[PDB]
Amino acid sequence: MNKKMINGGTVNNWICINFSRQVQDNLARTFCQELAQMCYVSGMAFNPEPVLPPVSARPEQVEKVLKTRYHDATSKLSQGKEIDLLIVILPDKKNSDLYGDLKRICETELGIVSQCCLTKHVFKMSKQYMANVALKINVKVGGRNTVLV
Repeated sequence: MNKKMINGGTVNNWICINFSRQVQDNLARTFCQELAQMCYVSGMAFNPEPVLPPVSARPEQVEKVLKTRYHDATSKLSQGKEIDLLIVILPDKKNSDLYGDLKRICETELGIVSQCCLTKHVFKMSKQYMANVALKINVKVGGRNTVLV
């Protein structure tokens, strides 16, 4: 069977950064909209709109794009409010260094939860995939999912 959300986390404030040259900005927007919708119907509080529009960046510029986009989003919010989630679109082929850098920067420098999604899955946007990503986001932000065993 499928896991379900018992307790849904809250994603009030989120942003997206794209690192794939196969993905145009409006596709990143659509993907995030569909993901937000799936998180919501699965049981989360999830803002349908991001703090800032999605941006595309070169993998080489990972530290600069992350820090700049984080500062711009948190400055826009003010009030000591935090970014609850960064959605990252990754290229299909060797994301190794990029992925490691992303997680290091988000975990240890920015202190933000990130969820990475591969390009091929972004194009397909299958219900199964979106539901699976939603379950992952939920537990990362402090929600609770069922177990099957």
